[PDB]
Amino acid sequence: SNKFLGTWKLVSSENFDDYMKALGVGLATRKLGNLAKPTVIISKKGDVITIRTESGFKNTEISFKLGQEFDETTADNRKAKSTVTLAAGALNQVQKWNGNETTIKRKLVDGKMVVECKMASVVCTRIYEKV
Ligand SMILES: CCCCCCCCCCCC[N+](C)(C)[O-]
Repeated sequence: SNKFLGTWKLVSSENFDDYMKALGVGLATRKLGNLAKPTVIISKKGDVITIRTESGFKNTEISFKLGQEFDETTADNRKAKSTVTLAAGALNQVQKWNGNETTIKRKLVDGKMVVECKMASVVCTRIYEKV
């Protein structure tokens, strides 16, 4: 949805270390991931949505159509397959690798994007402010 377009800067994080832990990210990569303060730029060209994530330590970018699975190499270097869908103020991603699955749900809240990330029992919340 065009609702999500813009540039969003991280202003808060809760439980990200434990989230990366649960995904099997190693200590040394985790230390960088916890110092990152990323910017997420969401753009759209026709029906192809691009989410670019920029930081001092790693940049990533995915382009996709809603509801169509796509291959992805993640920031921590998992070779994954993901699908993004749209439901009423939320863009929801399921990301799979091996027999494993994690969810990343981006929800809009008055000028902010609240992102809930879940891997088994671990819940992480990252808040971005439109800028
Ligand atoms: C050669 C560069 C290696 C250093 C990469 C540092 C970035 C680690 C960020 C981990 C992010 C975890 N993830 C994908 C779930 O968001």
